Amino acid sequence: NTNSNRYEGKVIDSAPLLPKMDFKSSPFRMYKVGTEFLVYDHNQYWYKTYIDDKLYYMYKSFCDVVAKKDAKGRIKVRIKSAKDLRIPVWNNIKLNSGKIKWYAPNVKLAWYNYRRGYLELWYPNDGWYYTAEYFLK
Repeated sequence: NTNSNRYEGKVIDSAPLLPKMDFKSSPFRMYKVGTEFLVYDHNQYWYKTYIDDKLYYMYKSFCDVVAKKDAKGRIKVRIKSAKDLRIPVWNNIKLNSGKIKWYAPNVKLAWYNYRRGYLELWYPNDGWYYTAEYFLK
């Protein structure tokens, strides 16, 4: 009777390098806390960088600015440490805006993976909340 789709884990200590400005996309890489890399300023929320002549995006609130821009305009950023990193959990399956619960890494959570493309977290007072499949392990 054991629920094979029910999992018990914790919040990851990495930030996704997404191919699009969408958390529901498959990340190209997962950047551990404290990882340093160069990005450009794309818009209000997202950074951008080029790998193999391909554009990947990174959420700004996951990074720390540690240096001034270079001659190319690249910002040397660093993924926030586990003390400061905050991982989102949306109230909608679209994983965009709405209500968001922000979790620090290593915080224990129980979710459900029913192949919907996202994780499902039940809250006794708030109902169903969702996050990305890579955010909880």
